[PDB]
Amino acid sequence: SSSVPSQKTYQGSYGFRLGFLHSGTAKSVTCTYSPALNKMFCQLAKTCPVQLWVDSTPPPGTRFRAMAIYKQSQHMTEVVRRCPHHERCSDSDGLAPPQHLIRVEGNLRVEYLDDRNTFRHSVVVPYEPPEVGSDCTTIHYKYMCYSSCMGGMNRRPILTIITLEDSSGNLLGRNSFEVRVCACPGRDRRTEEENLRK
Ligand SMILES: [Zn+2]
Repeated sequence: SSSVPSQKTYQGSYGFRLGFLHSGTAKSVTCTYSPALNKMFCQLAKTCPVQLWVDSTPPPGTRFRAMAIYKQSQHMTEVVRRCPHHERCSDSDGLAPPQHLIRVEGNLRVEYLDDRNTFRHSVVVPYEPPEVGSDCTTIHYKYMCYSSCMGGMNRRPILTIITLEDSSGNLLGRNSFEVRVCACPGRDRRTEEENLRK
């Protein structure tokens, strides 16, 4: 009955792990992952390719669910949404509800959810065995507000929780990374990593 999703990492019996493309901190980068911070820095409405690995083949009807929650304990109970300004700007792809922060592009079987008890949003894609050539699943997520959007995230850090789930939504595995949606991911990531050392 807790409406706050757990965030504990749990690679599960199928060996569910996340992978991230290797990027640098060039000021023009649209998406960059810091392994030190386990934190994704990206621009607004720009694609972030996240790798989903499973060591053992999961049961049929398995899915990957992505959901954002506030990282700070004091804001955890608060549903992460898009700010009102962006909600009404009419930029849906005709499938993503305008309030949803996290979208998926490049997947034919995306579904968007507004939980009927928790009011939390998520976006789901099916698991499918990787191709002859391919080794993992790559989903291209997009974040549709800045971290700093007033009436929205309000400068609050968020986590993206990706769970491996059966079709009914039972937990098979869980992984997470921090996300900052900002205008200059490259600089911001260099900045946060530098504060790490010095
Ligand atoms: Zn916004």
